[PDB]
Amino acid sequence: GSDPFDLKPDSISKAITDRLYHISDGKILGFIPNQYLDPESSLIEDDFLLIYVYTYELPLLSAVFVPEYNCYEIAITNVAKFFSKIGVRSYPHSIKNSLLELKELIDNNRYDITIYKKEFTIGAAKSSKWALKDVVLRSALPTPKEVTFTENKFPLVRVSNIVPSASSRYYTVIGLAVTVKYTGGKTLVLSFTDFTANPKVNYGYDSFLGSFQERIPENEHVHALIYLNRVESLNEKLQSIIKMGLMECADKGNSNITHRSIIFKFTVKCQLFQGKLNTVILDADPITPTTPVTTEEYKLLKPLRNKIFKRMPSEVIQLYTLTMSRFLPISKNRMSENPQLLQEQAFYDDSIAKLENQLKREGVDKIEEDAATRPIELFGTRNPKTVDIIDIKNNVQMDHKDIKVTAKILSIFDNGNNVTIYLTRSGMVGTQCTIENPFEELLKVQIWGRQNLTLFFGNPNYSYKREELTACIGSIVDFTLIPRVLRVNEYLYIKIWCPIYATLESLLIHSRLEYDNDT
DNA sequence: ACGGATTTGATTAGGTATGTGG
Repeated sequence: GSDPFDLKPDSISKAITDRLYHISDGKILGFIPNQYLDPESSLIEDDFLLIYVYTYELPLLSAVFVPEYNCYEIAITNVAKFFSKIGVRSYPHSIKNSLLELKELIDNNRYDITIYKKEFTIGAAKSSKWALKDVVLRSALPTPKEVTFTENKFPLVRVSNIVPSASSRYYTVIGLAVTVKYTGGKTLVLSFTDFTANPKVNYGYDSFLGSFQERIPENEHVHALIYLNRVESLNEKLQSIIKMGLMECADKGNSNITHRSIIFKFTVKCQLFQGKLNTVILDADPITPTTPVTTEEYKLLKPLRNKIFKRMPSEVIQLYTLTMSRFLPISKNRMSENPQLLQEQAFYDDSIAKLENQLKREGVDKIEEDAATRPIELFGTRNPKTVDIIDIKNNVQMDHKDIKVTAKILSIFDNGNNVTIYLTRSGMVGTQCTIENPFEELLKVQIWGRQNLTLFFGNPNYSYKREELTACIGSIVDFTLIPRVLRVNEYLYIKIWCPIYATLESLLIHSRLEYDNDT
């Protein structure tokens, strides 16, 4: 029987059926579909979400990666479950937001990924691709020093352990925001609660949770003020979560905003003044199940969320589930039809970062000159070499020159914003076949961009007869290919191959002529 | 930028009902 091998992007011909293999400490570079390639809400179909994963043993050419050489292309077979496990929260309610969430996770985290060989059909051919079995977070952002330093002089505290004096004391409180009020004065009221009581705290104005029937006691409702010059920064941080400002939260005819379950890490200055506990919000950071937190912060955040959910009147939870989901990990459960609180939190704990820091420095414009969407011109290079499929796979670097290859067409696919063509060696019988080594025997070739697809179909409308699209299946064609590039993250690309002078028409008529010659 | 010596400093019921975009 077989012998050990090192897992590698090109090693799928060696993978055992139903064996699980492990990518340790992988960087997910990017994925497809994404905002650059599929603008609009292209519905993410199972098996058609693809991620690209680098491991740090693999070579680094540039910001253009090459699947099957220095990154894995990995099919996601159950998008719902992949999103749920990795920490994406908006699917299916919002494709756009889901992908944006996935971007934030992969840009900041490293993952242990379990993959396996999965059969897929190429017309009447079959081959193998990498599929994702599981994903476990391996490493996360380290605690920023600004957090470590600021909480050293603003220690974490429950409201009940705030001990005020004549002189200012500084603290960090994790709280539910309760009210926003402005009387046009010098400060803005953003009051908050812990459900934790303090004898110097006293604020009963609009002191309720969700509805008037669930009170917040006055010695739990911390009156707190923001200096006017600091409101706009807080406003813009919340706006990054709920796409609207602080004032706009108090929309129900009073100052209470608990129907939105907005949670902040408050950075506060406390001082007794004139008989009262005066609390000043010097900073506030929205805290979300996706916002990373230290373990110590979570000790306070977790019971906070538990009390909000348990004490919130049921009917308000029902009316505002989606709204509160911004901050509360609420889920819809099934046999019972009851919202439930999940335990879900992101925690704090170079090579690729510095490559895209270079690209952020220099032009995306240079690489964008090889975007697959850019109209494909004809005469870039003279005396193009004729080459095998294995040679093409090994080309690897953007030599920027045209290539010729003679290949059998296994299938052709209209994917809407691209045409995909699958090629194998010309010298095999029929198209019913199983390709055990896709790395050496299977080349996929694509056409992207309005101008290129218009030339391919002969129509600005992508109009075609379907039997003319697939007539070239089984024909052997002399292709000319150019390397082009597909954007998979803001500063990360993958390399692909695009055909030149290839039209539905030429492929169609060639196919008929070739049949007639053989017959 | 960066840090502290960090800007000021009020009421206590009860009505109505989202999500931030298909």
